[PDB]
Amino acid sequence: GSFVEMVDNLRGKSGQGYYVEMTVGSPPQTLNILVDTGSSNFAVGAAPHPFLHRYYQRQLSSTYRDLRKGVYVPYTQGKWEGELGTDLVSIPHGPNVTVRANIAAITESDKFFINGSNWEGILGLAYAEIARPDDSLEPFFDSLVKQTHVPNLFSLQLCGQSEVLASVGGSMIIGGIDHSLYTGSLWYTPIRREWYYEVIIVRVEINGQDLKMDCKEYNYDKSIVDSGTTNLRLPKKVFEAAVKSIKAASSTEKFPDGFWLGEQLVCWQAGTTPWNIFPVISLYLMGEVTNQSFRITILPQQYLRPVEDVATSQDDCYKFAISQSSTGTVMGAVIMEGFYVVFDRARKRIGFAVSACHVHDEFRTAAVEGPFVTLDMEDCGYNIPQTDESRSHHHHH
Ligand SMILES: CC1(C)Cc2ccccc2C(N[C@@H](Cc2ccccc2)C(=O)O)=N1
Ligand SMILES: [Zn+2]
Ligand SMILES: [Zn+2]
Ligand SMILES: [Zn+2]
Repeated sequence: GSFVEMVDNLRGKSGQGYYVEMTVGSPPQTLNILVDTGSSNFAVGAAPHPFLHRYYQRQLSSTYRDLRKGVYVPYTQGKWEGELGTDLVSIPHGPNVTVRANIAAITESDKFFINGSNWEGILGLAYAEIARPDDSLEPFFDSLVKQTHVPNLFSLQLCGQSEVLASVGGSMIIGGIDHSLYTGSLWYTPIRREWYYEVIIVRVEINGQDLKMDCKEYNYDKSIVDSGTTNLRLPKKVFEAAVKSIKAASSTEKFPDGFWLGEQLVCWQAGTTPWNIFPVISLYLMGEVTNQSFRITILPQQYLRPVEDVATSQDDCYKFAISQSSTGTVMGAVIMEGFYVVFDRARKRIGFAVSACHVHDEFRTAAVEGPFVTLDMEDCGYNIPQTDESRSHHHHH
């Protein structure tokens, strides 16, 4: 598993994430596993489901050990639940190691496995703090690093039919950075706290124009990098200011309200989409150096996502892939697809460079540029109100 063996090891469907092959058990059971930087459990379908045709069969694994502990994970509209255990785990197209990891065998779920996704489980790559049922279930990547010599880093290159969804590809390089996957400078922003991959946005511009908000609004109540989310999601106030600005720029076109809520497509005749009327968006991330930031600039082709339907086929049609949040900013596939993203856990930082699989615009380029210096930079981080539950739990580690 040299970095050439890991290049191109991701597949997916537009809008249903990216997955990597993993094996579980002995003899090895091969499954397609969602790459999820927004969660911290390794959980696999482990019983029949109408939208799965394989699943982890614990009883066929001579190396499985039951942990005799359930786990139940609610989502906004779905859930998964299941039984904890440990087993041997390998990534066939990753580092040439086998590790004993925790595995949540999903016994029941609701609105979790979707018709046609092709993944059978999820690999939560974020930190122990957000693992369920608690921060004592070691996440996979922590086990990998503790048990082998793989460096404490991984990087993701997420690269951007008349009925069915577009096929996508990408690379997850485990333990390193492959310089063939990016061009230009690699810029790093600090990991603020090690729970989500949390970062701090200091400034936001839409077509070069500053939104002029209190910068804490940008990170209210956090900002995170999440391969498990499709859209760029923005806190309410920031989302309203952004929509106002993109509307202004594109006001040659009056779209319905449902378009701006992502609930309706807008279409132009084939090949005619006026890309020039939709503005670029720049997020400026706090730099490694005090008073410095750098920006990542996304093109309209990243945040307006094509969708082919049956009646709409003389036409190119698009969904607005920026949406309102009440749980802070989420830099999802919409942001990550422009970029090679380095999750440098050893150095508590995340790097961005322009990806080699570039998203194309006629006259503009998605970009990563810096530094930009601020006289008296000042703190853009939000401090989430400390609940009595968080406050009482003891962490004897
Ligand atoms: C799967 C995951 C990580 C967690 C989840 C759980 C339940 C419903 C939707 C989602 C969800 N929604 C994503 C969309 C998506 C991404 C990757 C695969 C499938 C859908 C989102 O809400 O942006 N993401
Ligand atoms: Zn394979
Ligand atoms: Zn105690
Ligand atoms: Zn703890």
